[PDB]
Amino acid sequence: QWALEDFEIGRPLGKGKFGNVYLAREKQSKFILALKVLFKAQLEKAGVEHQLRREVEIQSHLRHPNILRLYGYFHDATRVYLILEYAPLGTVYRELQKLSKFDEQRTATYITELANALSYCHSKRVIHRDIKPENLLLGSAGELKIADFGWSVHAPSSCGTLDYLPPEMIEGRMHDEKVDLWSLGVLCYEFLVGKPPFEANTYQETYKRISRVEFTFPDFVTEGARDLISRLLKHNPSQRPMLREVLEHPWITANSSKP
Ligand SMILES: Nc1ncnc2c1ncn2[C@@H]1O[C@H](COP(=O)(O)OP(=O)(O)OP(=O)(O)O)[C@@H](O)[C@H]1O
Ligand SMILES: O=C(O)c1cc(-c2cccc(Br)c2)nc2c(F)cccc12
Repeated sequence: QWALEDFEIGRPLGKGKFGNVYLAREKQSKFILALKVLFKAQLEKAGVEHQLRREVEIQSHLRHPNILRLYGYFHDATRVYLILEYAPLGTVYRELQKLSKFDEQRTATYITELANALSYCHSKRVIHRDIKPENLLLGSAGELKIADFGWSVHAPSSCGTLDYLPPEMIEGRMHDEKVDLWSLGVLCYEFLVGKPPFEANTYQETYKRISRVEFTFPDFVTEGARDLISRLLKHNPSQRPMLREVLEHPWITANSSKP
């Protein structure tokens, strides 16, 4: 109930792992959307339909102002197309490259929007597992929008850089919704410092650093922030807080700018 000839394709938006996202317009409605294209050949040669069908199921059923809408799907000869909500202000990844690092206000606000969207996901027993600045998009009012549900799955459960992954995931162990709170602390740190707390020149060093929880705050990180990052970056996934605790944290409530 969809076809490529219903869309007027435009400019590339970003590059994915299995194909590019293009700015596009539905001819009949003049609707602006993003078309994520994936090549059947590459997903095959990797064996990830798997997730692609999981991404589509999970994403089409989520309705939240801080989660990216998936309007549909369709396919052809060698391509698989996803019709997504277009995020006009790009990624949190590009904004951090421009600004180098974010102020406590911008960070707390993004951490608030993340927690909201995450509560919603966890309330449907859905774990994102791929929370990275390359997957955090910005809508026309600068609001965060969680995207890329390729690696998401239902809680509990058992490719790229290891930076945002909790020790239980890197160690192949069993994992639940607490995985998304480790990511939230890695993001909070990265937003303030400009780099993730466990970055290394090798996948190998990063693994040691994550498993040991080897992180140090530079001087400009306030006690308020130090507290929450240390609270979320706990090796024991039971020792991590709930999103309700995050949303109510003094540093969060004090610096977050509510709507
Ligand atoms: N709706 C959108 N609006 C604007 N830019 C987008 C949109 N969707 C994706 N992008 C850009 O395109 C790139 C690819 O996005 P995405 O993460 O969905 O692909 P991917 O990483 O291949 O997903 P997966 O993790 O399932 O492989 C991102 O860097 C993002 O900046
Ligand atoms: O064997 C195929 O034709 C094939 C189909 C699809 C597909 C169909 C409907 C919805 C979605 Br999401 C995907 N995907 C493929 C793929 F990812 C790789 C190789 C073949 C297919």
